[PDB]
Amino acid sequence: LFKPNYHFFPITGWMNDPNGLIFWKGKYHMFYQYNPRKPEWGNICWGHAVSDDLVHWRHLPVALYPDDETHGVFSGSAVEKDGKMFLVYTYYRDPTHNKGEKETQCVVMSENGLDFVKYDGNPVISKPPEEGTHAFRDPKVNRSNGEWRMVLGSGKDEKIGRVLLYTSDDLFHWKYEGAIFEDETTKEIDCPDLVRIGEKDILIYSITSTNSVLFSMGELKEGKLNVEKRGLLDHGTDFYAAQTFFGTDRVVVIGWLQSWLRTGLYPTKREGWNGVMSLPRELYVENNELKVKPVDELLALRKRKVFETAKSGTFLLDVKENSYEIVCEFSGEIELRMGNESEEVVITKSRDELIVDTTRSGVSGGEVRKSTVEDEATNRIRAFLDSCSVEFFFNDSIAFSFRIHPENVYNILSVKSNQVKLEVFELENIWL
Ligand SMILES: OC[C@H]1O[C@H](OC[C@H]2O[C@H](O[C@]3(CO)O[C@H](CO)[C@@H](O)[C@@H]3O)[C@H](O)[C@@H](O)[C@@H]2O)[C@H](O)[C@@H](O)[C@H]1O
Repeated sequence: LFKPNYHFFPITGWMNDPNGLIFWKGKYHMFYQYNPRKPEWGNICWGHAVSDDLVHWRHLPVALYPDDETHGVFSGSAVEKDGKMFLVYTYYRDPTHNKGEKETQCVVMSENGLDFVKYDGNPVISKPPEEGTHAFRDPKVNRSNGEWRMVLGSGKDEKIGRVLLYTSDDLFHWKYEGAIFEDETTKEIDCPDLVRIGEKDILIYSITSTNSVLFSMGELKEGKLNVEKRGLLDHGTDFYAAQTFFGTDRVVVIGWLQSWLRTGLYPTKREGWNGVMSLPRELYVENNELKVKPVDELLALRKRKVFETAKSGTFLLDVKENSYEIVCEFSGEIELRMGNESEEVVITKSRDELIVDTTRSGVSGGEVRKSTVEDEATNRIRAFLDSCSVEFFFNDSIAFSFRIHPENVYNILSVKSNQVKLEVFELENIWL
């Protein structure tokens, strides 16, 4: 029932954060937090997959293992140096009765993308820079002004979450440059990512207590991110631990398509697996605003046009599974429902608000989420339905991602608006 047709998910066991995202030697590499042993978190390794086109994933052998039963290979990033692939990651030691957990930052190298060797000088960063630092992890490394820069997530005095910055000329010797950013609404920050998009420094980061990916855009000046604008990267319930790819022109982000808060509510563990990755999105700046849209490569998934209409109504779709894309252009207000006789997801544009309701979606129920949006002459929704998810994209500007678990095919579509142009495309199964 719930195995995705065109999203990445593990062949068995548990998966969370996307790691080591890199375009290397002509192919997109994606690693991930992985426990093959069972559909729950534990004994974490880095799984590995590859695609030519950000869509057609193929599983590779597990890339990184912990050395023993009391450690984990926590999240991190990937870069290219001297033609070789380097992975930079947090190595985690379990707490014991006398000791708290210990986190260090380490480096691994690969000349072929298949075999990975450990740097002899590990750990590359052996301890936190200040006292009272906890959750010291998730190194995201990029190039800036002739130098390597690393951002790390952290928490200070069990009170305020901060992003720490280190620099390096060679990827092995790092210098602490202070806390560039803090968010007082959380005790810790996960999975930071500092990118540059058109004259602007953008800090992407995750907060575990609301399970949200936020951003702060502005200018790094004198060791501090001067924030001009703030927001969410995604407005739904299931988008977490976002990371962007190294080595591409566009900024391309993938997130974990799941929530820590709602993990115990989901049914895939019965099938022997847990965890799904989001579709990739391009992040870009237009009119001094950060915008999110689906990557262009997703168009290749479109097989045959199952349905189309230029008027409102309720329609039976000729689809045999939950694997399709709704493309909908409209003016004014809209109500779009997708579902069957027992289940539905509803998205409504009511005045200056976009609202999504997955409470009736399937066997994990759901929630209601909303965002205020700018009016346009013509609006556009793209909705990607797969076996256990729906991702909505609006005006190439914002995204809402939700995990849903329908017991049956969503073969009924209802639209109510003026000036509607709606199409449905079957989406290809990438596996078989
Ligand atoms: O306090 C120990 C903690 O261990 C487990 O969770 C670890 C960690 O997982 C999450 O952080 C990320 C982001 O999703 O996931 C990887 C680990 O796989 C981290 O590198 C990265 O920061 C959560 O978001 C954190 O709050 C959490 O500490 C276990 O699952 C917890 O119950 C707890 O025992």
